[PDB]
Amino acid sequence: KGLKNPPGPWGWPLIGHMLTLGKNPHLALSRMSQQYGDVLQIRIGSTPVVVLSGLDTIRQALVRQGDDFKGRPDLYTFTLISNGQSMSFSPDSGPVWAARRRLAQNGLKSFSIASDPASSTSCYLEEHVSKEAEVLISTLQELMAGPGHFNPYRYVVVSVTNVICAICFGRRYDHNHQELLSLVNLNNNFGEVVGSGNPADFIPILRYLPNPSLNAFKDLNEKFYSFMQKMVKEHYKTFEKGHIRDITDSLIEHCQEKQLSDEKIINIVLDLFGAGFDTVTTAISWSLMYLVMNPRVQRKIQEELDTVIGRSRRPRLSDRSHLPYMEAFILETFRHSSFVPFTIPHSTTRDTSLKGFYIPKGRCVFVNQWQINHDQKLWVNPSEFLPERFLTPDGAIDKVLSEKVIIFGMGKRKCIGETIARWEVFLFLAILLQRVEFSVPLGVKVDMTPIYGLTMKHACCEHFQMQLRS
Ligand code: HEM
Ligand SMILES: CC(C)=CCC/C(C)=C/COc1c2ccoc2cc2oc(=O)ccc12
Repeated sequence: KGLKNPPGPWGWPLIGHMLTLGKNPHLALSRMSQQYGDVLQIRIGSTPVVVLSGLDTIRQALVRQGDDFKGRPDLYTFTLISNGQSMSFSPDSGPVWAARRRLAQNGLKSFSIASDPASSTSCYLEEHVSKEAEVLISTLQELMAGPGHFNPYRYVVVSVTNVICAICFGRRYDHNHQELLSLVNLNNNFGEVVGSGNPADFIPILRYLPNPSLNAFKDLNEKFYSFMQKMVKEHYKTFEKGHIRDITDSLIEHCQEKQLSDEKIINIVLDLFGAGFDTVTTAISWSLMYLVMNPRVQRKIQEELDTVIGRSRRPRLSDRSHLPYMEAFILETFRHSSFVPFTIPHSTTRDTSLKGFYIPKGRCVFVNQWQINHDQKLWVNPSEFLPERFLTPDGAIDKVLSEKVIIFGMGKRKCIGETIARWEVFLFLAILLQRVEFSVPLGVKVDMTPIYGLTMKHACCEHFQMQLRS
């Protein structure tokens, strides 16, 4: 009716609610939204923060009022990413950002969904995922002959990285390549530092005290930026104007057809490479954890594969639409884990209101996806892993209910690799489960508790076993 300020609990005058958030902000703020509602206010240090919950309220802000909520706060941790010029994390939300986003979407679309000039049956993504799925199966058979057990993340992260690495740099790597493992599987705390609520972003003194976490984050980005440099120079040395091989070339080509510094056009590939390998690897890793902890669910997926395709040919993307129980499992992996509990923090571009509450310009905003995916109002038993909740009586996907699983964001800042992620996750699982069975013996600890971060990881598990099927 009128205009109010967003409600919220009392906080300490110097540190605010930093202690209320604790180690699991997504859980603390979910309980908090049950009491104060979909639009609430807190403080981290002296910085106010508005936290958005509820499915309709978040759609109202990110979509219907999207231009008001399309900004990024000028946090310190973001200034360390891509030399302070990250497309996704810098405070630039004007036309320069929109142009870079438009370069990334077309680069992805051109080298993921487009038809491969070599094969006629499949596209780029399906070709790459098929190759790595085979190498992944062979690599796991070797481990079953030796130690008899393995850590799936150790080898999934390479297979997933080779896919995005072929789309970006036209290269793949061996599962024991020392350079790669040092890059994608050596002290990778990117998600832990960038996760919404990092005290270093709101308590300035923590940035200058002995901080091993922040030191690892600085080294990690310097290492990734050097890798970008190496791959761009190697591409320039062998660049052919009429033969665009990957996304790096389509960006070099755009630097010649030349607002956008050379650096801001090139480092876009790094945002795609870093996001492509980290989030899909975590998604496939979480999927494997659920398959092992819910053998009932693993066999029902295999039964559908045998019925709809059989073991006479490998699965294909065209079969995704006809495997509803596979989609129900992927949707419930996203929903139950919500391994992306918050979007990247947002920021208001101008004074605005939301559900009658005033939010001034420059206000930092958290978007709680975990709250949606676990809302008691929307789901029956939110804490249980039940893929059947997305299935109709006739065995089809309930389109209305699947669209209430929020993990890719909304509006102007939504994920640009959503389709790639959904096709890549589907194919890897379809090819593997058709041929192998994953399991873990009784009596071994398997900690399913998520570890907070931008992308929530699980405790590593060395007790995975894989067996061929009958
Ligand atoms: C299961 C896999 C993935 C999930 C759950 C996921 C989720 C998200 C989320 C929550 C956001 C932020 C939304 C917001 O800030 O409002 C985002 C943004 C983004 N995603 Fe994804 N993502 C996934 C995979 C990928 C892949 C495969 C790519 C590229 C190949 C990618 C590229 C990006 C980029 C570049 C952004 C930044 C958008 C911007 O800053 O404007 N992501 N993603
Ligand atoms: C997960 C959600 C919701 C959104 C992510 C979107 C983007 C753009 C992530 C950028 O990802 C990375 C970058 C970017 C420059 O440098 C990087 C270095 C990295 O190193 C790592 O270990 C893991 C990732 C990583």
